[PDB]
Amino acid sequence: KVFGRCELAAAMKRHGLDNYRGYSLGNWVCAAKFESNFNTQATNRNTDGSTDYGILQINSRWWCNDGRTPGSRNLCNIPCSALLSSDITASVNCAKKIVSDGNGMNAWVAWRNRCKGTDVQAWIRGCRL
Ligand SMILES: [Cl-]
Ligand SMILES: [Cl-]
Ligand SMILES: [Cl-]
Ligand SMILES: [Cl-]
Ligand SMILES: [Cl-]
Ligand SMILES: [Cl-]
Ligand SMILES: [Cl-]
Ligand code: NA
Repeated sequence: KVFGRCELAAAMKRHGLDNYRGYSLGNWVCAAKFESNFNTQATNRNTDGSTDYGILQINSRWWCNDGRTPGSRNLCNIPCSALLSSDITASVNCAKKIVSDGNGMNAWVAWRNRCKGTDVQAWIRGCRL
């Protein structure tokens, strides 16, 4: 599924990401835009041989099992394929664990390089939330 911007904002808010660990909703939408272009089916291989899955590009090195990432963990206890669903529940629940892990949203390279320090409220401008 390719979400609309405000559609995704609404879904993320419903799932309690608005100000989760202090990150306003615009941060999450911005991260999703640059990670996946709001596409739940996005997959991208990393240099280390791991793969990033779904709307928030969650990595198989640490977070989900994809059966082909040697020496990896599965700390969200989920098959990576579940992160590609049109239902973002699994992605959001796993993201909550990631952002709580010590480094905040800096775990998302694209957030650090493209969203941090910017006017992230722009990403929810015009949305009925
Ligand atoms: Cl957009
Ligand atoms: Cl915001
Ligand atoms: Cl594996
Ligand atoms: Cl393969
Ligand atoms: Cl594990
Ligand atoms: Cl959803
Ligand atoms: Cl933080
Ligand atoms: Na893994």
